[PDB]
Amino acid sequence: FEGDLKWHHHNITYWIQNYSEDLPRAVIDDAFARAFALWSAVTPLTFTRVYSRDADIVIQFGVAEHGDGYPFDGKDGLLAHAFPPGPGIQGDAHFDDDELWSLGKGQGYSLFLVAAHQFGHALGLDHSSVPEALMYPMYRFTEGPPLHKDDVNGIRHLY
Ligand SMILES: O=C1NC(=O)C(c2ccc(Oc3ccccc3)cc2)(N2CCN(c3ncccn3)CC2)C(=O)N1
Ligand SMILES: [Ca+2]
Ligand SMILES: [Ca+2]
Ligand SMILES: [Ca+2]
Ligand SMILES: [Ca+2]
Ligand SMILES: [Ca+2]
Ligand SMILES: [Cl-]
Ligand SMILES: [Cl-]
Ligand SMILES: [Cl-]
Ligand SMILES: [Zn+2]
Ligand SMILES: [Zn+2]
Repeated sequence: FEGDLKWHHHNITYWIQNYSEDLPRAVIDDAFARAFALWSAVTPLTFTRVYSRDADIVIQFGVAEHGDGYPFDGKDGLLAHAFPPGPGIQGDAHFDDDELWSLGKGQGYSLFLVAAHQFGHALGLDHSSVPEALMYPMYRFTEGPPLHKDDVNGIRHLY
């Protein structure tokens, strides 16, 4: 799921197609909004929620096979995936609803942190080799600003 294209515009739009049964819709909406805010905080990018399939980043929760040729694997393992910039499915973010979605310390996975990571992918970032960076391919909950200098350097290099 690695690509070589970046968005040719900075006013990015996203559409929350559906939701997970683990969290209230208001909490989900807010987690996604806060995740995007992390990236717009260090770049000239903006993220506007829309209600149309024409959004750049379409967000959906799915289980096992869900359309694209990359079905989820149930509890744990693959948590989600996002397609790099481009038209159509490109740029979209899919979350495995077989996971226990939560926030903060505790069991389950933070939808906030995972979304922030997935949106990094949706923006064209690849994985980071820095263990403490958000783009590091390993889920670990920790307090503190999600973006590491490496993440900031990486996203600014693109936008
Ligand atoms: O697009 C991706 N990219 C990933 O690296 C992914 C994942 C998604 C989001 C993550 O959030 C995160 C990243 C850094 C710090 C805190 C939280 C961490 C890991 N990991 C999850 C763990 N996954 C893995 N798990 C078990 C066996 C093999 N691989 C590798 C991919 C993922 O689910 N989707
Ligand atoms: Ca900004
Ligand atoms: Ca798209
Ligand atoms: Ca899974
Ligand atoms: Ca779930
Ligand atoms: Ca949790
Ligand atoms: Cl729904
Ligand atoms: Cl926040
Ligand atoms: Cl959190
Ligand atoms: Zn998918
Ligand atoms: Zn990743």
